[PDB]
Parts: sequence; structure tokens; C-alpha cells
Amino acid sequence: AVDPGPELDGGDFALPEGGLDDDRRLRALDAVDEYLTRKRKHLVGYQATQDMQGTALDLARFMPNNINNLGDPFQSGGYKPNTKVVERAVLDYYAKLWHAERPHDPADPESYWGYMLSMGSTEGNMYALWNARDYLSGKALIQPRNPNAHHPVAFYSEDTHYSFAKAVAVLGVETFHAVGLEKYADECPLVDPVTGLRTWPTEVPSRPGPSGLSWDGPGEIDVDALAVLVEFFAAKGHPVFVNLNLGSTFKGAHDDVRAVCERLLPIFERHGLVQREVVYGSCPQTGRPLVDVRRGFWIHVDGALGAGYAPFLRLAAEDPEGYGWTPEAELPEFDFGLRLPTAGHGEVDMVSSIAMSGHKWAGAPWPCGIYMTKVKYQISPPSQPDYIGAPDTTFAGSRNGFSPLILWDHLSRYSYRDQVERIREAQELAAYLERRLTAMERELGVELWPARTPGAVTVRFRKPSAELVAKWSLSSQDVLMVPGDETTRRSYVHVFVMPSVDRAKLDALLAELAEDPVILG
Amino acid sequence: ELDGGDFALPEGGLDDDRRLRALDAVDEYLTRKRKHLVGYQATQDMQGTALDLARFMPNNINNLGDPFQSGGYKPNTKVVERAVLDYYAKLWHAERPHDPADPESYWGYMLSMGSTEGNMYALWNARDYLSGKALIQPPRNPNAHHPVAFYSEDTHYSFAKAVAVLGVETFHAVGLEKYADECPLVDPVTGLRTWPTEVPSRPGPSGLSWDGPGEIDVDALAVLVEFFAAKGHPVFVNLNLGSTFKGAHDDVRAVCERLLPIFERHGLVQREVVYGSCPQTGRPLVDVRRGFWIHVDGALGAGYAPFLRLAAEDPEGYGWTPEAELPEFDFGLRLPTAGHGEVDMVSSIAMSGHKWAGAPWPCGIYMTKVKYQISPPSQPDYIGAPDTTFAGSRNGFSPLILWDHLSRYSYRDQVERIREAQELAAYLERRLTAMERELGVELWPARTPGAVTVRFRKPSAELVAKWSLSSQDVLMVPGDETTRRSYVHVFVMPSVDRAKLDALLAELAEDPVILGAP
Ligand SMILES: COC(=O)[C@H](CCSC)/N=C/c1c(COP(=O)(O)O)cnc(C)c1O
Ligand SMILES: COC(=O)[C@H](CCSC)/N=C/c1c(COP(=O)(O)O)cnc(C)c1O
Repeated sequence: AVDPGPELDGGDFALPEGGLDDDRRLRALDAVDEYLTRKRKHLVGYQATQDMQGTALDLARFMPNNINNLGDPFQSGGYKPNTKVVERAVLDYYAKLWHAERPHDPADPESYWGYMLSMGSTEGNMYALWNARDYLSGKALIQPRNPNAHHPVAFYSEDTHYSFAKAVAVLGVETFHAVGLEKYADECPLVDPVTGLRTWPTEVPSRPGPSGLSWDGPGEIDVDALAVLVEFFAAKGHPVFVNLNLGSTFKGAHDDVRAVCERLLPIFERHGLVQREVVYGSCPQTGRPLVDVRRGFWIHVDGALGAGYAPFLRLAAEDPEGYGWTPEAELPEFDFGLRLPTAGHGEVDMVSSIAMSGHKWAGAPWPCGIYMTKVKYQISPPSQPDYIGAPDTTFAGSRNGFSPLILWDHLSRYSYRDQVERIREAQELAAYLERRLTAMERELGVELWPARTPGAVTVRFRKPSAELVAKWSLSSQDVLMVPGDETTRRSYVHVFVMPSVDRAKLDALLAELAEDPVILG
Repeated sequence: ELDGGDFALPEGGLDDDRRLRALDAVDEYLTRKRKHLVGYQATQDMQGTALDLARFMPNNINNLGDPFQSGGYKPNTKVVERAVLDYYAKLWHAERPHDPADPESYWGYMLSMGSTEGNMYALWNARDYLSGKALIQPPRNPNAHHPVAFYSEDTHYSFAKAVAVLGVETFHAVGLEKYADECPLVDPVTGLRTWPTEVPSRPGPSGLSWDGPGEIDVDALAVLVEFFAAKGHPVFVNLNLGSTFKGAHDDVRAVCERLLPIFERHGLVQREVVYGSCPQTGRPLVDVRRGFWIHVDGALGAGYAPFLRLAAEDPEGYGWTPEAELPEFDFGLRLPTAGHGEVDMVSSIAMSGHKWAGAPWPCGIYMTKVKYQISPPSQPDYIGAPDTTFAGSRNGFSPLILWDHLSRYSYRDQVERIREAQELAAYLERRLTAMERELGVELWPARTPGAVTVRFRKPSAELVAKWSLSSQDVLMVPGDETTRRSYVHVFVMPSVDRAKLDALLAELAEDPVILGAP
């Protein structure tokens, strides 16, 4: 019934040999603006903040500059039109927020190192897995018999973003599923709840919902299942990479990072993964190999979304009277401050890396974000180029130096208290949306299948008409309610309550949903 | 310089006055530096694009997924992206429109990093294509699945990075591991058959590559490729079209002419590749692929080389005969086969938008053909469009930047921009040698014919920092630290005019390092 409005017409944008005159150019740019403006005002289906008027006014002035943050953020280098001083300020802010040790100091192994991304969190997840692959496999670091010792195995839940399947293929890192099928075909330690067979699952199971299966579950990793699987491979001598989702793509779930770490640390200690000798080369002499001591596990937090708000929710949880708000759900401790005792290695700082997207919670006009780790994990760069004047420590070559300005401007405009208010309002509006959807089910006598993981800023429900989906940029996911069986398909959409989503917007969507031909049946 | 104290972000935020003071300091710094940058291959002038496109900064634009389907994230510019890709497809003699049913048609996408993303993607695509991974769904020999990478010593550092990321083996690594005593090349310094770390570039007056043009040695490449091709390995070759330090153009046409007979001899034009086995019986499923992949790293040069070649083809029509010949390099390069058929030789091209065009952030293009596309790493529901790209979320502002640029200039205007830069690079070289004679000092000026960069002796740190001169140290005899020389270069981009060069030259003539030159 509803109108998403006209798409852009390719004929208006065709670029001829002779160029376009000023009138045709302006007509085309006006068409783009009219399209983008309509869509941005109605987007509620993706985890991307849409309002940034203040930053546009503040930062339009920088568009004439070909800014390039080429090389490591902690040295200018030769390309002087760079914003690395701003980039370091942004990195410092998040280092504090995530309880990392600051300042960055190459002589302090425990201090943070990180950089701003030129893609989105895909770059941060790729970098994390590259960094972890090399660290766990014995490649040389920056700072000074078991056949599986150099064969890391990757673990993550079924709710993990597709960037990991991509990163694993790019980097040649083997998942527990691939290694299971290849080397350990009949030894899967988990029983499949559908078939009762010991078949290796493709990802670590997520927690079950009312169905007994993960499709209607919260989207959080099953800690028990993870621990069983990690023990299996750790006992075989494999080092371990674990990715944990802090604000998962479809359900906005938060893996219980503290619970995972508590449950895995004894496994790591039992199997000699807290501190182990690693050979990182050899030379022709009576003696040969070079050895150093490393951990044999790497825990990465994919906070693409959640690393931007979770610190603020946790601040309120710590001082609910001070912020005038008690969050309804507990968000897990997840950051560089998470430290656990051991039987005989002292306290262990559990997380090795975090990724976050700037175009998610904060909002940006293009993809950006942060990768952060510690100095002690940095890998020797792939080469030493004289011509950038700064080391090649990043995934990108040339880097977006406008993104530091975007995030700096944002962060400068809000206090911690203001940031707590933004996550509070989103949490409360997500709860409101869930309430209104069930009230709609009762008023109209229709099924909407609404679902919201406690503490998530997204609510899922039955997919409406294609036109409504297109108007409001609703993201879609199909599930089979019984894995394998194509007849059990349900189509869901979700709404992400970002800081640019307010009550009026949700009420306008809900009014259209109540008259939608698919919803009504 | 910028003081970090002005940019520290307190828990409580900054007020409007502190915020504006800091942003003004950034602007004053960037503006001074942008107006004097001449040492990097980055166009610094886009005032028109800022006026046209600042209006879009309020939008969180995202070109999530493949460019040729919209997907669910509606604030996207994929219509514009496709117009830009169509323009470069035509410019590079690719087949358009993109059509998933036409194996010969182009496929490509706009990059969210710079050309690093395009080179990484190229090598990923090649690795998987050459190793027998499944291709995208349309609408004996122990080395068959072990591709070997070849590129010159002037290749950008993104390749060393990409090789390490992707686990692709270079000819040097494979040579050392499998064929340690069989190197077919003799080292010109030592006389030993030691595997070189990259394919040699052409020698200069020294007899060594440090003062050479920066172009790959086609003979040496052919010898190396034949060696591995004869062993049964498939082959990836990267060729530099506007190299990082010397601005050299590998002779793509000469390389292709020299390699095709090698590929024909060793069964690399059409070969059966096993891509798994049948679900029931473990029996090799097969399709026919080429066993080579030629990539052109045109980060810089793919943006101007088409226009110079336009003028070379019609010099009276454009009023300019380019002094240097730039090689045919693009998707239109087709050679006759032994049987009097035709083979299209180039598989992929990368270009950066922040180089010749100019942009406010890194961007660019990767382009290949439909016949080379690999099946996406997975098929999720929630972006709408297939995951066919290196990035996930993609910069949809960059399409607007390049569309705006391309719409403003005719082919003739673009020919004028490369003409002016070629002529100013020649002027700079003339002025530097005149300065040597006037002052009685050696500046070691060097310009590869047809390059838009000139190299010379590193001046003072103060001048280097003022003009953002990029630096390179070379050893004039490999492995001897006593033969080190420090060079800088100047890149004559469209934002570099005569007045700017004359101002630089005036400072160089009074520079203490230049005047103090032993
Ligand atoms: C379908 O929606 C998505 O895939 C969005 C990107 C679009 S909203 C900004 N999320 C990307 C994402 C990513 C990848 O981030 P990007 O590279 O910025 O797309 C990594 N991890 C998690 C947990 C993510 O949710
Ligand atoms: C010393 O300067 C450089 O490395 C510049 C990037 C800065 S100028 C835009 N060149 C990058 C470059 C790259 C990498 O491109 P980016 O990822 O955009 O840095 C790839 N290939 C060639 C032939 C290149 O010259």
C-alpha cells in the first residue's frame, strides 16, 4: 500500500565523453539529495545512526583537503596533510573507555596500540584475525614437537557476522568445523539436538530459544558448548582464537565475555596455553631456532556496534542513582580491564583485541572505526618502505584521515552523561517498540512474532510487504525453524533503535505496519 | 604543528569555543600543508567538489554489498557507483554493461580503502581462481594448485602485505623452498645464481636497478615465469602502471607478448582445474580456466594513461604529441594465439581516486571480468545484495566524489591535464639540471621518460617537511651500507602548476643541504 518513493534513474547519471553541463550536474545531485534525504529520514532497519547535522556544519570545511593518515598513527610520516594528532585523541578516548593502558608507548608491552579503519569493522575483524593468526603461529613480533602448536583453530557463534567467514577464507585460518571434519571426523564432542548425531556444527552453537533451537534464542554464544569445543582442540595441542560478539548483527545480542573468559581460562591453563614457548625462525649454525614466550589463545571482541554504547550502559549500572537510571539488563564486562586469577600464572588480562564501527552507534557519513590491541601483540610489519615515513602497521595503506575528524567532533560534543542518556533512551524505546508490537497483535488479531533479546537495541518481527521494507530500510533474515527443512521458513525483519530513532518515528512505522497488506493477511 | 593538548577529549566534553579553536588549528595546518604538497601522487585541489558535495555529509551513506543490486540499506549511491564504474570500464576498453550472463563483461566495485584494497582483492581473486576454488554461480602435476606470484622490485609495499595476508607464495619463496639451486638468473653483482627477492627492474647507468627507470625487466620476467610454468605452477603477474617512487610504467604489452607463448607451451591458456568432488562419489569435478592472471596496479596511472594514449592516437586532433609512449595495458589488449584465435590478456586493474582525480579520503576501483568472479565466502540474508567485495559496508560518498569530478571534464580536458603535467615534469627536470650548472652542485636529477615524477637529492629536513617531499634511500651496491643515497621526489599532479614549481626551485637553490653538497 505505502510508497517508498522513486529510486534514482541511471540515465541521469550516465557520464558522457564530453562531460555534463552545470545544469545537468546540479539536477543529478539534487535527485541524489532528494533520494538520500527521504531514505535517511525513514531508515530504522540497520544499526547505523542517521543524524549528524552538527558534524556536517562543523566539518564541511575539510572537504577541500586530500587528507591521508598514511602509516602508523603514532608517527606523522612524510604526507603532511594528515590528522594523526586527532586520530590519537580519538584512540586515547576509546582506550580509556575500554580500560586499556594509556598512553600508547612502544616500550610498554601492556599499553594500547590501535588505529582508525578505512573500511568498517570488516577491516578490524580482518586485522584482528591476521594479528592473531601470526601471533599464534609464531611469526616475528615488533618487540623483543607438538605437531598442532602452529595450527590455530577459530571459534565463534552462529550469530557471528559474515565478515568472519570472509576473513577466515582470506587469511587461511581454519575454523574448528573445518579442522574437525579434516582431522577429527568422528570425534565431535557435541550431540546435535535435531538429529542426535555427533556431527560437527558449522559454528559454535548459540543459546536455544523456546523451540529448543537457536533460531528463536537470544543470539548469545552457548558458553558450555564453546568450552567443550575449545577443550577438545586445546587438548590436541592447537592454539585458540575466539571471537565474541558484542552487539550481534541480527539480534543485537551480547556474548557473555566475562563468563566465557572465566570458563576458558582453566582450560587454557591445563593445556599450557597461558604461557608457552614458540619458535619464530632459525639460522645456519650448531644451534638454530629463535624462541619467545607467548600466550596460546587470542580473545577478540567484535564490538562493531556494542563497543560504542556498552561502556556507557555499564557506567550507569555501576552508579544508577548518579545517572538516574538502572539498566534493565546486565551487559557483560568485555574490555581490556577484564583480568582473572590463575592457579599458578598470576592475574591474566583476558581480551587481546576489540573492533568498533564509527558509522554504527556514533554515526558517520562513510564506514570507519577502530581496531585496538596491546603493544605486546604487534607483529613485525610485512615490509619496511622508506617512502611513507611511518611504519606499515595497518591493514590499509593510505588511510581515511577525515574519519578521525568525524569521531573527534562527535565525542567532543557529548559528555559521558550525555552518552549514558543516548543508550538509556534507545533501551527504553526498544522496550516500547516490543510493547507496542504485542499490543498490535491483540488489537488486530494478527501474528507479529516480536522478539527482543534483553539489553539489545533491536526488535525482530514478521516481515511486512516489500514496499514497507523498502520505505523504512528494514533488514531481513529468513530462518528455518527446523534446520534442513525448507518448509519451516519464517521471514523476519528488525528495527534498530539508534540514537536517531525517536518515539515519533517508531509510532509512524507502527501506524503503517497496522495497515500493511502482508501483516493483515 | 598541532598540539595534542588542544585535542584531548575529556569525560565532560569540550565547549563550543574549545571545539572551534581546535578545528581552526587543524584547518590552518592542513590548508598550509595542502597548498605546498608536491612530493606525493595525490591531487590536492578539489574546491569545486567541496562546494558541490558538502550537502551530503549529513547522510550515513552505505553501499553495502555488490554494486549491481541495491540491497536493504536504501541510503546508498549504487546508481552513481555504477555510472562511475561504467565510465572507467569504457576508458579501459572493458565490455559493458556488466551482465552476469556475459562472462566477458566487466565486474568491479569501488574501494573503501585505497588501491591497497584493490591489490588485496586482485590477489585474493587470483589465488582462488588459479587454485581451483568455486566460481560465482551464473544465472600428472603436483603444482597445479600452487600459484606463484611475480612482480618487479619497484612494486608497492601493498603486495608484500597482500602476499603475507593471503598466503600467496612469491617466486622467491618457492625458489628457495623447492628449487634452491635452480635459479635461472645470474646476479649481476655477485655472479651467483641466487634467487632475487623480486623480479629485477631494468638497469640504469650503474648497471644496477637503483638508477634505472623502475620498469620491470621483461627478459628476466620471461625467464622466471617459464621456469615455474614448466614445473606446472599457475602464475600471477602484477605490473606497475605508474610506480610509487619512479612513476614508471611497466611495458604491459611487451610483457603480454613475451609471456603468451610461454603460457601456450605449458598449457596455461586453457586448463582443467579440479574444484572439489561430487557429493556421492569422491570424483574430481572440473571446469576449464586460464592458468595465469595478469593484474595491472594502476593506482596512479590508470587515471591518466588512457588520456595520454588518446592523444598519441590522434596528436593533431588534440594538438599534442606525447613525447613518451605509454604501453597498451587495459582490457582491450588482445593478442593472436598460435591457432590464429585471440586472447584477452589482462584479468584485473586497480586505480586510486585520491591519486590522479583527487578525493578527500582514500578510494578507488577494482575491475575484472565476470568469468573470474569467485563464489562469495558465504550467503547471509541480511544485507540483501551478495558479499562480493573485500569491504563489508562500503563508502558511498566516494562514488559522488568521482562522479562529480568525471562529470566536470571532457576527454579533451582530461588530455590537457596529463599534457600539462608531462610538460611541467619535463620543465622541472630542465630546471634542476640548470641549477646544477648555476650552483656547481650535484642534485642527481632523474626522470623516467613519460613519468610525472622527478627524483633528486634530498634537501634539508625543513624544506622536505614544508613541501611534503617523499623520501627514499637506495644502496648503490646492494647490501653495502656505505653506498647509501637519500633521494626525494616531486609528483607533478594537476594541482601542481608552474608557479608552485618555481617557488620550490627558488627555495632549493638556497637550501643548506643542496648548497653544502659534497
Ligand atoms: C546487514 O548489516 C550489517 O552487516 C551491518 C553493516 C550495515 S549497518 C552499518 N553490520 C556489520 C557488522 C560488521 C561489519 O562491519 P562493516 O564492515 O562496517 O559493515 C562486523 N561485526 C558486526 C557485529 C556487524 O554487525
Ligand atoms: C609513498 O606513497 C604511497 O605509498 C602512495 C600512497 C600515498 S599518495 C596517495 N602510493 C600508493 C600506492 C598503492 C597503495 O594505494 P593506497 O592504498 O591508496 O595507499 C598501490 N600501488 C601503487 C603503485 C601506489 O603508488
